[PDB]
Amino acid sequence: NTQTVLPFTGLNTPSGVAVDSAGTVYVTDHGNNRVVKLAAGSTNQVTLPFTGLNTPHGVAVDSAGTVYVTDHGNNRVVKLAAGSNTQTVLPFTGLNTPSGVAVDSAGTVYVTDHGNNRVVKLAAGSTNQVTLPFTGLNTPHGVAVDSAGTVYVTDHGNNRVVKLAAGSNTQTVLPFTGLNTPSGVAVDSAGTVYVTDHGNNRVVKLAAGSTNQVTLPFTGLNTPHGVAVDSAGTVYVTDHGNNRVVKLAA
Repeated sequence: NTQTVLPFTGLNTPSGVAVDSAGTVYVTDHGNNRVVKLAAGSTNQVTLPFTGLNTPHGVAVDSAGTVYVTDHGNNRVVKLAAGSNTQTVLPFTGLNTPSGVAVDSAGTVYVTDHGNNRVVKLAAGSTNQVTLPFTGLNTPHGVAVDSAGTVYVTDHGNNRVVKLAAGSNTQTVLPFTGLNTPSGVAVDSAGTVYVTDHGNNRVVKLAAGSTNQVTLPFTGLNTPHGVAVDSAGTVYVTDHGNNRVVKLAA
């Protein structure tokens, strides 16, 4: 497998990445306070009509094409419906430097509240978030949620990835090894967990139930941040230090 560089333009310290069922790739262009997307096979990205973003971080996309962005510098999460003119601010409360965002098939939105060492979630239509019962998080970054509702969090400050099954009150630490300031996390339909090992300029993955991660053969990454995986198993990474997004087919 040989990586390719997606034809985004003018990115500056890009952060979050997401990919939808149609292969459209969404990128939080953090350094330009904007979110851009690229249709499968296109060479022309388009800017989503969010407004007033300030150092945004994570991005997620639901099955309806609604786009959710962690507006990190403003301590809020904003969303934009597919083909919508105006964003709305989700009614999270007390966020501090929030980072990762994820959304499940039921429309529940999950946010890594990095500055408060916690992960919170909001049911669709609710105005009261709830805190997930993780413990001992330290500057957590990425969040992902699988089809079974299991929540995966990059516990960045502790160089580990932790997970919490839906309805469970006891997290487990996944058996990754040698991580350094890990950032993005993603999970595919087979339960494989992908982690951007930012401090080691690499992306690693762990099959469900395995204790041996494998390094994906990306090349030349520089402080990478986000990771996403599509239905075909293609892996997309924000190569943040190089102002580009790279992809690797399975």
